[PDB]
Order: sequence, then structure tokens, then C-alpha cells
Amino acid sequence: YFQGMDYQEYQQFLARINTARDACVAKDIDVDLLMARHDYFGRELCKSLNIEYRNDVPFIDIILDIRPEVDPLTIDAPHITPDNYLYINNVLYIIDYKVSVSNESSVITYDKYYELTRDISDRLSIPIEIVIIRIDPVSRDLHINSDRFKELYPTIVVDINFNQFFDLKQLLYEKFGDDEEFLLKVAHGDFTLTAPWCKTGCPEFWKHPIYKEFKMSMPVPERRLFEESVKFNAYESERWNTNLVKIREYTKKDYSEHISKSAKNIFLASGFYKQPNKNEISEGWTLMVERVQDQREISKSLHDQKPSIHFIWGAHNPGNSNNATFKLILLSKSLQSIKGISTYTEAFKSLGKMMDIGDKAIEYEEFCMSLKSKARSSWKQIMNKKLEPKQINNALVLWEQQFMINNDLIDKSEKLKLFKNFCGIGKSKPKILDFDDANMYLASLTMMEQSKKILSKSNGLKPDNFILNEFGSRIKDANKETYDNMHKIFETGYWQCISDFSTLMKNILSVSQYNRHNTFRIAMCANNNVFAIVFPSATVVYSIIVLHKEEENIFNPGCLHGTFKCMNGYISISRAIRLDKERCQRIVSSPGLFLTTCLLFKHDNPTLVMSDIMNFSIYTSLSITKSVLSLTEPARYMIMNSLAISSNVKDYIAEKFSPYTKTLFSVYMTRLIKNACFDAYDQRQRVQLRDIYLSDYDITQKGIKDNRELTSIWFPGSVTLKEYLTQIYLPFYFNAKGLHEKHHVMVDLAKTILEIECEQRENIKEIWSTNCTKQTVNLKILIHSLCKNLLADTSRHNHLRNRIENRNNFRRSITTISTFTSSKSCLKIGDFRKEKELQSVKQKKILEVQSRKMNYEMLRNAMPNYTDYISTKVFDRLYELLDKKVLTDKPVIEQIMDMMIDHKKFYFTFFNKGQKTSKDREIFVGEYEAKMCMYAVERIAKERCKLNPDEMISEPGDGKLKVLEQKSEQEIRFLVETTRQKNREIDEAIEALALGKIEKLSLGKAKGLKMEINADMSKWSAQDVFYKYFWLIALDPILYPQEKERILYFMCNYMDKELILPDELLFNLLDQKVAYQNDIIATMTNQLNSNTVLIKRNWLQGNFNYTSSYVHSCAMSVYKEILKEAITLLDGSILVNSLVHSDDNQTSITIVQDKMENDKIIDFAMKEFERACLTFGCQANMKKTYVTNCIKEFVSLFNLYGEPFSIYGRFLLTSVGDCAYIGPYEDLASRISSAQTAIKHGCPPSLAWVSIAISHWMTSLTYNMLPGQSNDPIDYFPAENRKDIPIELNGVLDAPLSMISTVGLESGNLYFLIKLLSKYTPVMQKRESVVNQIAEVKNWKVEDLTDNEIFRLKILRYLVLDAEMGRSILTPRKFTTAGSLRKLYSFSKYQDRLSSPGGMVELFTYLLEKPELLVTKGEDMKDYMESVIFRYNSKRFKESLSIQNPAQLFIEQILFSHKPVIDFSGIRDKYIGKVTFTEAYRLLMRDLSSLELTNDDIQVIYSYIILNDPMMITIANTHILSIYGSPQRRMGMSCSTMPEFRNSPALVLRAYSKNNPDMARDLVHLKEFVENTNLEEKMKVRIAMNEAEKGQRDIVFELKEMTRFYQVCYEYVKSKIKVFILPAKSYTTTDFCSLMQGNLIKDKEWYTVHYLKQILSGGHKAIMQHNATSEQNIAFECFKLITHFADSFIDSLSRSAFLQLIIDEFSYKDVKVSKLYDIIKNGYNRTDFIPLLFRTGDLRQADLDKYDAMKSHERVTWNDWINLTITGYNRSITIIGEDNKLTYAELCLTRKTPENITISGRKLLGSRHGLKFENMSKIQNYYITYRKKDRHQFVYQIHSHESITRRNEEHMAIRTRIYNEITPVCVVNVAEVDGDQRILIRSLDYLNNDIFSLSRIKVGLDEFATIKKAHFSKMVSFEGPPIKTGLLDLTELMKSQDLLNLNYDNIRNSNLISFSKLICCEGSDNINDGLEFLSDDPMNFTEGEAIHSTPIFNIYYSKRGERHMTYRNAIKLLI
RNA sequence: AGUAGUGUGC
RNA sequence: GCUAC
RNA sequence: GUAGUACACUACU
Ligand SMILES: [Mg+2]
Ligand SMILES: [Zn+2]
Repeated sequence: YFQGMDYQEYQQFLARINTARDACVAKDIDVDLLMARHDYFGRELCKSLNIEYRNDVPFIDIILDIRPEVDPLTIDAPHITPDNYLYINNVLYIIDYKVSVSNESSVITYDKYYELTRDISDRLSIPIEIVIIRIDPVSRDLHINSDRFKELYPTIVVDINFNQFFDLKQLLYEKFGDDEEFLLKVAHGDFTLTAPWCKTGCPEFWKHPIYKEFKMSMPVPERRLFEESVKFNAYESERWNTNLVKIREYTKKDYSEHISKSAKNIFLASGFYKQPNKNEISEGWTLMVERVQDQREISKSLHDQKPSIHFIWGAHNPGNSNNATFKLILLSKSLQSIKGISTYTEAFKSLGKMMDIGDKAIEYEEFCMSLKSKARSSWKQIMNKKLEPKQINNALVLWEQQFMINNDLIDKSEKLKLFKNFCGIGKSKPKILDFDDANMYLASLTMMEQSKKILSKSNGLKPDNFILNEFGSRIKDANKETYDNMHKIFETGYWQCISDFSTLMKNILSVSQYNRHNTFRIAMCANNNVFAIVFPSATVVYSIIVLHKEEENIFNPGCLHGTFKCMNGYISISRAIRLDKERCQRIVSSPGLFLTTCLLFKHDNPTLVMSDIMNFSIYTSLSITKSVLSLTEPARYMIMNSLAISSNVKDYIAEKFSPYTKTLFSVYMTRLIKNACFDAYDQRQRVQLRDIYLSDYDITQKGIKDNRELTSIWFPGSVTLKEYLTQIYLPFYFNAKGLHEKHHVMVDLAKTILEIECEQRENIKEIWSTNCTKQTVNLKILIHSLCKNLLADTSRHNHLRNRIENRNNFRRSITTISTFTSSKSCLKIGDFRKEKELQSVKQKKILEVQSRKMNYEMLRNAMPNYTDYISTKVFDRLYELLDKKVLTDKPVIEQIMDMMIDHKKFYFTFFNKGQKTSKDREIFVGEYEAKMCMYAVERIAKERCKLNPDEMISEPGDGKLKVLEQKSEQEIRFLVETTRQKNREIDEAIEALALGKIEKLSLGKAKGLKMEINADMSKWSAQDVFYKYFWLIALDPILYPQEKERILYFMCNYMDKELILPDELLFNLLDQKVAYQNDIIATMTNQLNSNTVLIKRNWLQGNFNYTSSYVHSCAMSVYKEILKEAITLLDGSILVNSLVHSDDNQTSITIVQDKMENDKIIDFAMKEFERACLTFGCQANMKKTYVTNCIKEFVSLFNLYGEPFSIYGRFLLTSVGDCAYIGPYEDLASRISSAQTAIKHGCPPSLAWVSIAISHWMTSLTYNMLPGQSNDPIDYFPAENRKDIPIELNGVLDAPLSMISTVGLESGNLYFLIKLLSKYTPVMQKRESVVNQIAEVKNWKVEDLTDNEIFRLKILRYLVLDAEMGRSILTPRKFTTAGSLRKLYSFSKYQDRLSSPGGMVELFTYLLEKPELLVTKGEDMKDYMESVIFRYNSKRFKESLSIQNPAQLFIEQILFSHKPVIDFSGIRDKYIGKVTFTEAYRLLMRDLSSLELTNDDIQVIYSYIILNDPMMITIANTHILSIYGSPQRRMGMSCSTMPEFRNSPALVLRAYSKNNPDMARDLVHLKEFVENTNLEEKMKVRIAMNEAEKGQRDIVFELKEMTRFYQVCYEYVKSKIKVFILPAKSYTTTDFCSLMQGNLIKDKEWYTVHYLKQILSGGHKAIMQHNATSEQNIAFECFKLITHFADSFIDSLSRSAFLQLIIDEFSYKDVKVSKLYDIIKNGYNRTDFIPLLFRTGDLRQADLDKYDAMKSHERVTWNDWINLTITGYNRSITIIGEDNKLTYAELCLTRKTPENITISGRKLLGSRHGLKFENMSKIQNYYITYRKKDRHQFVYQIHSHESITRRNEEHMAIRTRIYNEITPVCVVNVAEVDGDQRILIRSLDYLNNDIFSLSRIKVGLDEFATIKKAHFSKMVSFEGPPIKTGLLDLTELMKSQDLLNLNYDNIRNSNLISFSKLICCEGSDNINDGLEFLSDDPMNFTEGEAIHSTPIFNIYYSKRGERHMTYRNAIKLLI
């Protein structure tokens, strides 16, 4: 599937770039490239419009075609020309094609054409409606201004890529990037700046102390250059770049000497780079053990271990009942009957007696049911009615399973002992286990063996559950082996153990919510032997109790307290486990993690044992402590740094790896990591490159081979490199969030900040250096590299300031920016005494009351220098600053420039992210003015970084994966081209001779080397020299001097910023009672005198990422120049690519040379990478930096050898819990979005379905909707199973996986409607498009539908149509209180506006008189303030402002499941107290039968969710029209950006509100699509009805009606870069949908998909012309296939008989080939099928003519020895002269314009010519010239005399490029004539007497006429009578799939089963006589040649073979 | 007891 | 925290 | 100031 070009022209463009040297020649190449892009869009657009593609016809020809009756001279015409014309229903349309991204050239051509044709038109009286059609190439959408043109073509389906023009322009600007005659000519205009952002600067910057320090640090001339550069105004100078050129030429000497010295270091390097090996890992391990022993308390006792899993387990007893009361009685009689005397035994007997109800069970059940009936009858909680414990028998029963701790049944000593020593109620180095010990590893191993012994037995249960019963069909359809592995998981005791711990922990969390201080509760699970006592206590204290018959038959992961002997067997109690509800939340969701981990480690690997995988994964998925976190995150660095070529894994293991082994699984996993480090050294050389298939267009096969030679890490077996990287990188995503205590991480973060600040105060003094001193910057090199990079990026794009002002909204108001109006944290530096002491006395008073039922003034006294701070939200702080008139509604950049002076102190505080690493990171909360100023600086740096092709800003949404792939593929192509070019003579000599000479001849070949530096930077923001950014701001030409001066004054005040210590950190450190010894906190704060520390050199994390990105890419450009000069010293080639993302780096180096060894080059390149980072004040973290040959690794994205790769398991594991617990639909939608992101990153289909199954399971677990539970909707609706219920009513998702990954939870409704169309549309239009099936809904009989279908249509008609803001229906309504909502200023204004005398009605009428800011916000200050007051009435917003843990949200959605939480009033009023779920079900099914379903209801169902979205139309057309092709393996994967299927909401809703379209055509067409629906009047009928039944006019009802109206209009209107990983590169949109359906149907292989009709429709308006274009495309595919099939596979003597036999009785894609051939013969592009029309005999002069009219070739004559005739299309020259002197020269053209004369002179004087024009002549008017070019090169083109003088002047600029005149020769007489026809219709039949080929005929001497090619996979869609030819059926050859290959080897080595399809003899006598009806042309045989590189690989390419390699010979060898 | 910790907490 | 007196 | 502070699982085991 090639894009849009061919061999003939794409190779010519690639050649014409790769030889030129002149800037005029390069500009001509660029203008020809833009012209070819224009011509390509013109051809495809005219093909789409089904009009004739004209060739820039003049107005004379247009009028003489539309009035072919008048005199051709009288009525006038201008001398300009259109692109094409169109005259229909007596209106002439004039058409122009633009491929611009700007709209300005379109309107310039509009008012350039309009007035000249209005001069014409009111003479002949014809409406000339001129049309411009502007395609945007980077985002393909059409801009047709002529709205009188769109009613003929309301949708246009042009689906072409402009990428192969972009890469051509890319390599063109790559080649002449350093040129300067090129750039100023290819400039879009002159360099312009906009208005200043401020009038005045800051004179106080020049006397600021930080500037004084910066200035005194530099030498004197750099002080002069800095001062001279700040005061430089680019707008006031004659050249904008005179400053940058001046400073560059100043520092050039030191720059050149530095690059030359560092490049001369290529010879000083002996190649002993830091390899990893066994000694380095062993010595680093020994240093690690010494460091960890001297930092930890290393214990050798075994019983110092901590619980590896906080749970013990034993299997169930099938002899007992699984009844709740019976299990309660059994737990009581088992706890009381304990034999023996241990410590806590009498306490356990007393607790067994406290839950003893004896024989009184019915009383218990009745009492508890009465209480639950009273609790469930209210939405709110039951208030002011106390719970009395009822003495049932011997238990004081408070609720169901909540018993009172009776002091009469326990004695006080045992009670104290149990609550104190066992439960911990009222109780110096960190102790870890000795991982390095022998007996401790033996004990850990024995634990793993015992757990594998007990848990791998069978359950005895049935293996089915929700996952299996609802999704196992789809899972088994994608992969049977995943279904079998999942069945094997479900059979074992692993799954039952983790399911019991999930169910039991959910019950523990449900039960401990309302547990009291004197009650204990019992939690039960489905296992009738596993129990839990939840102790009185927010955290959870529980203890597992296991009943078991035989002793030692318990799963004990280090958690057991003791086993005891009871009645009927043994009883085991675990220790008390105290957990917070977050880790319990992760335990609840752990079966999803276990199943995902097991099936993902197991996936497609028959060498792994499943019980080993389960034994590892039950401990990693149930790990909720830091002990495994200390192993999973360092394991990446240890195993990858010991796998790599070069790293410092000794320094990482010695200095950074610190295992923290408190459990025994930590010890076992530590030994796994150690043995994998050793083994990873042992297996670097088992990584093999896959063979690379090329075509000179694309790389088809690529990557690493899939050999299982690698040693598996976490469990025994063998493994692939992809599976090895999975086992390395996946366990970091096993870690939990929120495991950190704030208590310790605030101290750790503050210590890190203050230690770096202290060391910088007392040790770091030098700012600039020259010897790579740490935390210094080389000054000359910084300045020179910045001047070079600013000159390149600024002279490339002149309007950069305008781009920065538009894209970042600098000219608009601050209320229109999402960054300044968010809900993030801000900071207020004021005097907040009163509010803090109010909340302090309230929490103390509260504390005292809770201790009755059984400080900030301290800090303000004990700290004098305390600044006072508070943390509001961002939107509230903007509201406060607008209400206090600090900020206004001016343009935001003027306010930022004012704030850069007005705000002089910056305060930053911090808090913990709570991430899943070992040491937590921190985010720095700034105050609001810091956010404004850093917004200005960072948006300037951001939009300068996006100019760079290798700075990863523009595509943050995983386009970095696509960029990595592009870089890797061009480095593969570079390595192949360079090694085959340099070593061509030596390989010719090797093949010549070829034994002994060949190897020593090979010894002197050019060796290829490919290197990838996967670098991290050490302390990126902390140890950074901030003074280099002063040179970045000062050298920037786009800034006025006042703007530079204010931004640098902000920089200087920012180096005086202060870090506020948070108040809880100080409350920690003041209440310590012992002085911490070497206290860095008390030193830096002067013994806690203050809470602020002046942080200076550390700019904080996340504040200057783009500025640092820009200087980091400058450092990498210096590195690139060093490497290029060093490899030119060796006279080799080099390609250096470097990707930069702030603190990450990926530099890839490809070198082909022959002088020295590769190890010395690796040593040089790594030493110079370190030095290039150090010269700009960076330092590459050499402990975390590694070097490979194959693997790239950018920000968690891989690239193996050109094949992209990602750990998709992180998105599978995130999908287990990621939800805010809003409702079932919203939770399910969030989880499925995570599964979609997994699919984009290369997840196989079966694991994606396992993820969707787990998502449905976890969402139904949250709301008690599992089958059989109380909210199971299955018996409350008319449905067979859960697939037949809509997702809004809590059913499961039934859809194809490609449909889920494209839309997701709109796939259920869409697939239901596609099933309805497949069931109910009439039988003739079954295989028709979706628009042709939706229109025939009118012929449905709705009476005899299925009642399930009527129910599902009525839900969608009445509830999904008129909904609010995929949408839900049954959301539970949480009763939350007033939240905090008192720190806010805006809520306070809402409160004293609510209780105001008539103020709220003023707000409501202000909203209603300007209603657009109900679904947007406002431009103005005032309306932003009014709308942010109005958003408090939304209870969703009020509760979203509250801080909230999601674990409590989970527990509350569990517990409020039987309570009436569904507001059925809002459900009922959409189609006409609170309600439970089941009553919502009953009432909805009752009220829905009250409504009626008509045909017009179904019409507006299909018009709302299919026909009004082009995405839904194309997805439905993919599912209807699919044809699945042939299976094949996924050998080369590739990245494809998801296309936009639609070919500001503030602007269009303000436009529709105030009726002003303000960009001019989008708004009026979109308000047409708004006004056309006309369903508005029912709203105001409801308004009048409410005014009737309430008398007075209502306003709140009018606001609710208007909000519903604008939201259901916003859904019609709806006002991202998504990269996928597909088995091939898609280019079009149909290619993407084909690859998406083929990828997502099996794990083992992908299918090719092609479609019947055009799947890209535009809507229900253009039907007939859509069918016309679809049939035209089918005709095109049919005859491309037939012509190439017949001249590729059939005998040359018999093809036209074959062709006529195909044309008569055959049909391609259900359309007869006769009809398709009539379509081609009658269309306007017959020239595309000239050999077809010739072989059938339907070819006319016009066709052929129109062929050389629109397409061409240069023709020379006359090599006699004196007159030359160079003819082209309407272009011919005649040149008359001797060897010395030329007499005259006559050009001949079609039009005489000075552009076309030079174009024709360029093209006609570049073919094979005689001589070099070697004389001159004085000259006065067009002439032929030549410039000289070094080593016998010249350029031959016609200039004007004036242009000869001008270009001689411009190349006589005082420069270094050596001057070459264009010395001119002979006069050119420019005439004009009609060009003759070069291809007569009768001039072919002699020329093709021996050309027997249906797809290629001769038209010239050496010009052919071809038909394009089409893939043979589409040959299965033919249909017809078997063509018996002797013994073969060629119809079966068309339907074959193994024999249609074009390779000779794949048919020669093919099978007899594949050939037995063809045989149909009926009486022959020889195979040789029957095989005569086949091809005799030589086929293509793939030949692979090894590439001389250190990652050694083979390339394979097609060849023409020899004369014997035919098709008949392959069939005969097969036979 | 559990969790966190070469910062005294829960 | 919340609810009632 | 006093009193109150309300609920899920219930399973093939
Ligand atoms: Mg990295
Ligand atoms: Zn036969």
C-alpha cells in the first residue's frame, strides 16, 4: 500500500536533492516539490469530484468551452489562469487548489480572481461563483469557501497523505540547513515582531545583586556582550541577526578549538570502556552488603520476619453448611474448644464465648433483619435513635456479626493482654532480614516450596466465575491457549486463596466501617473455614482464623500466630494485622492483578511452568509493603545495566541498590535479582537481529528474532528478548501507590533539598570553567552554541513571536487559559492567624470530645521568623485577585510583564506525590504570580523547542514512540547504504576471485557500528547552573529589550526564592524530645528560628522543563559536531540522532569507518558524551546510563531494532483499579479506557479481553451486581443474559475488540444497532453501506420485533438521546456534607450571595441573558466571576473540591447499595423520594411499557448515534463490509497515527448565542447544522406549562431547561495524537481501519482486510455520488488486479483471450466486470488504463493525447557531431551554432511568462547535451548561462540579463564561498506555438507487436504506458465460471493464496496440497502440455546480503533473477 | 502485633 | 465531622 | 451542654 508516488518520480526527487549545491537550484527543487504536492492533490481531488482533471487552462479555453458558439476574439479574457473549471446548471464554477496551512493565500487568490471575472461576467450574463478548495496537509480537512459550491458536493472523501513530501522537504532542509543564501530566499517573508508586551523595562535589574554576581563572574568582554545583547532591539535594526552574528563570530575561535581538541581525542582513547562482567557485579555486591550492613540492623533470626502476605489460608470443608449463622456457630464452638495453655488462649476462648448464640438462631436472624430493614429504608443515616445490644443467648448482639466485648465473659488481665500485646491497642536502625545469609535464603526457599505444595492442588470447586462465564467465549476465540491457562489458574488453590482473601478483605472493610470501640466483628467469605475477627479500633485491625482437619495443612506466608487443637480438628489464628484502607483496597482488587500477572508472564511460552508463575505472582500481587518496592524499581537498572555493552552497574549496585528485606519473599526475590544480574552478563550474545526486508520505500520486516535462548528471571524456563524485557520492566508496575507515610517522606524530601542547598552554599563558587568542573558551564561554548541554535531556529521561522502569542493565548484575557483557572493547589503569602487558630481549636476540641467518649500557637510561639501561608485552589485565587483588582481583564501577557516587576519574593512549598518508587518525589506548590511569570518563560521556551525535529514536545501523547521508530529506520537505511557504497569495490573483488585471499581482503573493509546511549541525567534541576538561562533570554532575538529586561529581572528574583517548610513538617520536628544529631533542618533554618530557606541554584522540578530541554539539545548539538569532526579525522561516515525530554536522553550513533577498532570508538563516544553533558552544566547519571547495539529506550518506550515496543502490562495493571467510584458506567468507562491504551501499545487480543473481563468484574464487585447478588439486573429486564442489557443498565460489553478500541462503551449501542441492521433490513441491501441500510428503517415492521429489542430501543430512544453531562443513567447520589469549603474566597462570596436580599436572582438573569457560559466560561473578568459563583450550585463541583481518598469512596459505594440512592425523578421526567437500584429497575421496566416505539423513533435513534458522527459511520461500514484475507505472522510492527474521521467550542457557542459568527465559514455551516434540527419548541412549551402551574414566571426552571438544551446541542456539535502499533504502516484511513480489524482478532497472526464498498461516507445527504465514487474505485481495483495478474501469471500468447473472458462473465466485489469496464471507459481518467483500453481496442487519440498533455518526458535529438532540438510537453528549443560561437536560439512555449521561461529553460537544459557553451558575449532580454561548480560541474538555465547581474551581485557578497560567475552565452528568442501531439493512436500497434503485457504497452521509443499495481490479496473477491485450460482452473488460481506470491522461491518450495486445488483435467496426457497456459516471464527472487556491522544482520531484497526463473519452471519443480 | 523509618510517628 | 433537644 | 451517630457479603465451598 504505497502512498501516492512511484519509482519514476520519487527517485528523481531523491536524486535531484542528492547532487545540487546552489541555493537557486535548491529553491527550484523546493518550488517543484510544492508544485508536485499541488498537482497530486489536484489529481486526487478531481478523481474524488468525478470531474475532468484539466491542466491550468486559460480563460479563453474556459469561455470557448462553456460558450462554444461565439467569436473567439471579441469578448475579452484576462491573461491569468485557474486550476480547473466546472459549468453545471448554467452556473460556471472556477476552482483553485491550495495545500496551505494558512488561509491568507486563499483569500488573496479569491480577490485576485473575483474582480477580473466580474469584469467578464456582466457582458455574457453568467454567474461566476469562484471556488477555492484548501487542504491542510498536517491535518487533512477541506476549507471550501464557496457555499454555493457545497450543495453539489456536501462531502468530499479525499484521503491522501502528504508525508512523502514532508520527508523530502525534511532531508532538503537537512542538507542545506547551514546554508544562508538558501534560507533568506525560501523565507515566507521578512522577519517581523508583534507589538511589545510592555512599554518600559526594569532598570532595577542592572543593580540587582544576583546580576552583580553574574556579571562579576564573567570576563570583561562577555560582560560587554551581555549588556549589549540585553539592550538590543531586533525591530530597530536593519538586520535582525546582527547581534547573534556578532557574538557568534566573537566566540568562534574558542568554539573551533574546543571542538577540534575534543575531536582529536579519538586517537588518545584505548577501548577499555566500562563493561559489565562477573567481577564488577561481585565487587559491587560486596560493597552493597557492607553499606547495607552499616546502614541497617541485619537480623539472622527467622522469626524477625514480617508477613509476606497478610493472610493465612486453608481449604474448605464440603461436609459443613456454607450458611452464615451456621458458620458463626461453628466459629464460636471452634474458638471455645481450644485445648492447651498458650498465652492468648483464654482471650480467644472468651472471644468465642462473646459470639455464642447457642440454639437461638432464628431470634438472631430476625433481630438483625429488623435492624437492616430500618437502616435500608432511608437515603440518609438513621439519626437520633440508639442501637441497643440484645442479649440473645450469651452474646450481646449489636448488629449482624457485631458483638459486644462483654467484661463478664473475659477477665481484665486477659483482656488487657489481648488488646495490648496482641492487637497493639495502647503500646533504632531499621531491622531487615539477612538476605546474604545462607539459612535465611534456605528458609525463604522452604516457604516458597511449602506454598507451592499447598496452593497448587485442585480446588474441588467448579472452575467457572464471572470472568469465565461472561467473557471466555471471546477470550477463547482470540487465543485458545489463554483460555486454557485461565482455566488452569481457576482450578488451583492459588485462585481460591486469592479469591477468598479478596472477598474476605471486602467483607472486613465493609464490616469495620461502623465498628465501635467496644465491639468486635466477624467477617466471612465463601470458604466455610476461613474467617476474620475485626478488632475494635483510620486503619483496620483484623486476624484471620482458619479451621482445618489435619495440622500443617495451612498456607502460612509468615503470618501465623499459632495453630491450636480444637473440636473436630485444628484451628489457626494469624497475628493481628493493622492496615490502612488503601492497602486493603489493593488487596480487594488483587485477583485482577494476579490473573493479569500470571497470564502475562505465561503468554505464548511453552517452556514456563504455570505453577512457578503462580507461585511468584501470588506474592507480588499481594505485596503491600515497601520491601518488594525496594527490589522492583532497582531491578531495571541492575539487569539492564548488566545486559548492556557499557554501563557502571558496579557503581549502581555499590552505591544505589539497597534492598530492604523484611519478609522472606524479599529475600527470595533478592536472590532472583542477583542470579539474573550474573546471567544477564552471560547472555548478551544471544540477542539476534531479524532479517530486514527492504523495498526502497519502507522496511517490511525488522527487529529482534524470537528465539527462546534467554534465561528467564523470576521463575525457571527460557524466554524471548521481548519477554525478558517484560520480566525486567513489568514488576515496577506491581507496586502500590500511597504506601508512604507523609511523616517520613516530608522529612526525606526536605533533607534532600537542604543537603544540596547546603553543599552549594559552602562548596560551589565557580560559575564558569573550561575543564568540565561539576556544576559549572563552559562559557564560550555555551554562548556560541546558543547563538548557532537561535540563528538556525529563528532564521528558519520568521513569525515565531506571532506563533507564541497565538498558541499560548498571550493576547487574550487570563480567564481563557486552562492553566490559570484549574483546581490545583496555589499559595497565599499573607497573615492567616485567625483561620488557622480556629481550625486548631476546633480539632483540639473535637479530639477532647472523642477521648471523652473513649497545635498552631505552639509553632507561632516557638518560631519567630515564621512567614504565614495557606493553600487555596487556583480558580479561587484568580477570583480573589480579580475581586481585589490586582488582576484585570487586560491581555494576559501585559499582566505577566507587570507582575514580573511587581512581585519580588517567590515562595514555594511542597508535598508528596505518593508514587510507587522507593524514595518519593515532590511537586512544588507555587504561589499564583510565580505561575504567571513561569508561564511566560516556559511558553516561549516550549514553542521554540517545538521547532526542533528531535526535541520531544509536539507529540506528548506517545508520538515519541513514532519518532524513535523513524530515527531507527533511517539509521538502518544509513548503515546499509554506507556499507554497501564504501565496500562495493572490495566486495566486487571478493566475488571476482571466489579462498585464502578473500578473508584477508575482507580484513580491510569498512566496519559498521551502531550505538545507542540510553542516558539519564543526575540531579537535573537540583545541581543545575541557572546562569546559562540568562544567556538564553538575552540572546533571544524575538524579544524587545524591555521584555528581556523584565524576564531577566524575574530570573534574578527567582534565584532569591524561599522554600517554605510545611506546618506538619515543623509539628513533626518540634515534638521530637531528643535532638537529632547532625540535623540539616535545624542548621539551614537556624535551629528552627524560621521556616524559610533561601534556595538559590536549585530551580525546582517541573518549573523550567522546556528551557532546560533547549539547553540540553544545545549540548547535544555540540556533541554531534565533536563526533562529526572526529569521524572526518578517520575519513568515515556518521549519523547522530539525539532525542531530549528534559531529564531523559536517547542518543543514537551510527558510524561506518575502517581505520580503527570499534571498541576505541565506543570508548571515545562515551567519554565525550560525559564531557558534552558536563560542559553545559549537566551530568549524565552514569550509574543509570547504559549503551546497547539494538535497544533504544526513551521515556518508558522502547525500540528494539526498528520495531517499536512497549510494556503494555502497565496499562493492563492500571486497569484493575483506576476509578473515582462515581457510578457503574463511569467506573467501567475509565477501566476500559485503560484497556484501550493497552491495545494501542501492542496488547494481544486475548489479554485485552481478560482485561475487559476484569474491568466488568471489579465494577460489578463495587456495586453488588455480580450474578446472583442483590443488584443483578438480569431478572428485572427482558433479557437472556448480561450481554443483552445496555451498559447504562449495568450489562456487559458485547462488541468487537476493534470497535471497543476505536470508540469504547459506545460500542455496545453501535454494535446493537449493527445487529439490528443485519437482522431487519431487506435481503437485497444486506451487503450495502450503512447509510443505505439506515434509510430503509421505514420498511421495518416494529410490531413483530423481539421484546428485548423493543426494550433496548426504548432505553436508547428516551434515556440516552435526551441525556446530560458516553453518559450514564443510574448514578448513585452520595449524601456528602458541606465539605471543607471555608478556606475558599469564592465559596464565601457564594455564601453571602446566597443569603442576600435578591442577589441570586440577579446572577440567574445575568446567566440567562448571556447563556453561553453555562457550557463554557467567559472572556470577561465579570462573567468569569459570575460563572464561577454559579458553579457552586452544582453539587458535583462542591464535592469535587473536597479532598477524598478513593478507598473510602469504594467502601461507601459498597455499603450504600441497598439504600435508596437513585434519584428516579430525574429519570422519569426525561420521557414524560429516592429509590433503590432494584426499584429503579422495576419502575423503569414498568414506565417504559407505557411508552410507544414508532418507526420515526427508530429513525431518530439511528440519526443521533450513527448518522451524525462520521466515526460511527466508518466503524459501522467496517463491520458490515469486511472481507478477511490471509493469515500471517506479526514480523515487523510499526507505529501509525490514528486518523481524524471528521474531514473552538467557546467561539461557536458564543456565535450561536449572540448570533454573530466570530472563523467565518465553519461557524455559519455549523450554525446551519444547529438550526436545521428544530427540536427547540418543547422546551418553551414546558416553560409555559410550568408558568401555568406556578402562576409567576420561573427562572431556575428556565435555567435548567436552557442548560439541558445547550448540553443536548453541544452533543450534536462537540466543538489527539494517538499512535498505535500495527502490523504494517498505514497511510490512508481505510488502511488504518483494515489494520485495526486484522490486528485484533487472533494472538497468533494478523489478517488482511479489504472492504466491499467505500467505508468513508460523509452522511445521509450525499448518497448517490458516494455510491458512484465507490463503484469507480471498485472498477479501478478490478482492472489493476486483472492486468497485473494476467501479465504476471498467464502465458504471453494468451492474455487478451483471458482478459476478454474476464470481462465477459466475471464479477469483482458483486459488480459485473462489464459494468466496471464501462465505468472506466466513460470516466474522465481513461489515461490511467491505456494498456487495458488498447488490449481491448477502445483507445482513441483524445485519451492518448490527454496522456502526453498532462504527463511528460524530456526528449533530445541530434548527436551528429549543428542544430539541437530538445522537445518536451509544449516546450521546445532550437540551438544553432558552431563549437565556438552560437548564432541564435529559438525557444517555443505554450505561454510566455518569466516564470515559465526559466522553468522550461531549466528542464530542457538538463538532459543529454553536447557541450559547455565555452565562450561569452556582451549582453543587453533572455540568454542562456552557466555557473561553474567544482570538479567539472555546471548548471544550464535561461536567465534575464537583469537576473544575471543580480545573481552575480548576490554571489559577490563578501563571503567565504568561492565565487562563480554565470557567464552568459547565446540569445534566446522566445516564441509561442501550440505543441504537437507526440503519441498517435496508430503509432502503437507496430511498437507492441512483441510486447504481450496487459499492464504495460509502448507509447514512445523508451516511454511506456503503465497501470498501477494492487495487492493480490484482493483476488479472492472475483467470481465466475471455471476456466479449464488443459488441466488447470485459473479461477482456482485467482482463489489460491499460497501460489499468488511474486517470489520464485515461495512457489518453487511450495506444497502439493496448494497445487492440488488447481487441477481439473478431463483427459490430458502430459503435465508439460497442460502447463503451457502460464507465464514465461522471469519472476522476482529475494536475495539477502550480509551487512558488515557489529549488530550483524542480513538485508533481503527482490531481484529479476535469470531467464530460467519463470512461473512455469517453478510449477514444474513443485510438481 | 502490624505499618513506616539509618527523624522520636500511627 | 454530622443529627436532635 | 447533654444524648445519639445505622450496615455490605451471606457463596457450588
Ligand atoms: Mg532514559
Ligand atoms: Zn485427467
